[PDB]
Amino acid sequence: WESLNTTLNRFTDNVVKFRRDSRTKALKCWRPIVDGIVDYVKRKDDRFHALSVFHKGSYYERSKVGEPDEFDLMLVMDNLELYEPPIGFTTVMIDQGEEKPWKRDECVNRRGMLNATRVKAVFKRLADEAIQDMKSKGHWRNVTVKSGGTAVTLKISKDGREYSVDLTLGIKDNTWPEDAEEWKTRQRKGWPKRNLVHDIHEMGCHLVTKQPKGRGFLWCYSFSEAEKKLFLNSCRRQVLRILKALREELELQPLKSYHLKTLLLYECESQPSARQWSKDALSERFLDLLKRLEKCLRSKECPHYFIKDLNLFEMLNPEKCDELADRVNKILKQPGQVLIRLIK
Repeated sequence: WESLNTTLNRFTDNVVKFRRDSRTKALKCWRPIVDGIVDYVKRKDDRFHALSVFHKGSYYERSKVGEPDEFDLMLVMDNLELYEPPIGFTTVMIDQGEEKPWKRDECVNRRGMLNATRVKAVFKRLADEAIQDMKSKGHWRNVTVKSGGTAVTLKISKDGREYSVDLTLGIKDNTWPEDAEEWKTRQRKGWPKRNLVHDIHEMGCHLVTKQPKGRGFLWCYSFSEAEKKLFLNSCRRQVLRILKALREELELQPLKSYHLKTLLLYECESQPSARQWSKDALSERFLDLLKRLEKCLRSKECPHYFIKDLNLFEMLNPEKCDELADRVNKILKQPGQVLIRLIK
């Protein structure tokens, strides 16, 4: 007999460690490629002269065994920083002084409204041009842009591994969106600290070239910077990594990493104290998160953490959600045995 805490720590030390090592090995491959694409595009096109990589706290998702690992990266147009659409989305009017380069390929309209779809298509052509420049120079033989789709996706192969790197374009917006204003006023019990809530609200968000799942002028709210600040002794990050590895090991698609992060943030508001996230509390927080996940799957309701009226499960197949909920209950019933099966 060993405690569930001990088994969870063995899972961290073996399975989560392998996940981390796999992420690191991939990053060493694709980071110079993305840096090279950004460098070429900002040198070659005046619309992208201020493009930069935004370093996110969480950006790695493994797929089913046999499928490429996935990375989601945001590239920010720093010069465009800002000082009826569906929930989660907005239009973007850019500063008139920044308009003129975007008249090329009609990326901006007569009102200053920047078209996310056209911006993305232009960037995709330029990213392809950057890759072809390296191939002409004798490099990057196993790098391509994925044809079609609504996304700019790099396919990279190295030493047997396959990687799929999504590149989204972003604009910093110093205004906290109305869709998320309830996040500021939400009744809490000490977590996050009120001053941290205030600071995040004042910092704002990013607007990114993602389209709604349920028009080309729409941009998507991204709270990546706020999320990083909230996770910046404590087993909060450890139990999130355990859940992410479990999602992948047990192939719980269409559940996503971001769903698990969302549930952890809500659990941190419900359990605000440091003692509730001590080392000794690991197993009970793990179980609490699985119970929250099962409840969200059975109701097909997973509210976004900042925009509570956006349901992250709205487009999932409800029968598949029921099947996933049944699997989660099996983990809850025999978690030590599940973990032991995966540790081997």
